[PDB]
Amino acid sequence: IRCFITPDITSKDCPNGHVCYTKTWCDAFCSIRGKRVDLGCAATCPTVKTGVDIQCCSTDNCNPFPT
Amino acid sequence: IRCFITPDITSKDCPNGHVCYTKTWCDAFCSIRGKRVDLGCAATCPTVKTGVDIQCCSTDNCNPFPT
Repeated sequence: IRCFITPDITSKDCPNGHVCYTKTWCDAFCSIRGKRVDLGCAATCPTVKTGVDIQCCSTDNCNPFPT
Repeated sequence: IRCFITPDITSKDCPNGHVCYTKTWCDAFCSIRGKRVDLGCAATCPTVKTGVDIQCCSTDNCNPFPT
């Protein structure tokens, strides 16, 4: 069977990477639910789409899900 | 560098699977944000932890993120 999967958030080695990042943006219900979150890794801090904020950092696992 | 990753929700072939599932449960702010969602695949509809509801279905991609 083929299904949609929501894989668990986990920590991964990005051998070519030098920063971790946290992208945040507002969806339809941002007022009550808060900003959406995307966590990743990259060689350099990536440029983002319109309406997206990004925070980059340079220690392992420096991008936990925001509290 | 090692970082936390939120992988994109996508559709995947589970060759040994016969159902797709949608697990839902309430976190701290379930009143305003709605239930949390976990999407996956399994051979049979899995038994779930306390406070978790599960919906299983048997067509490909029958488990989209709830609207």
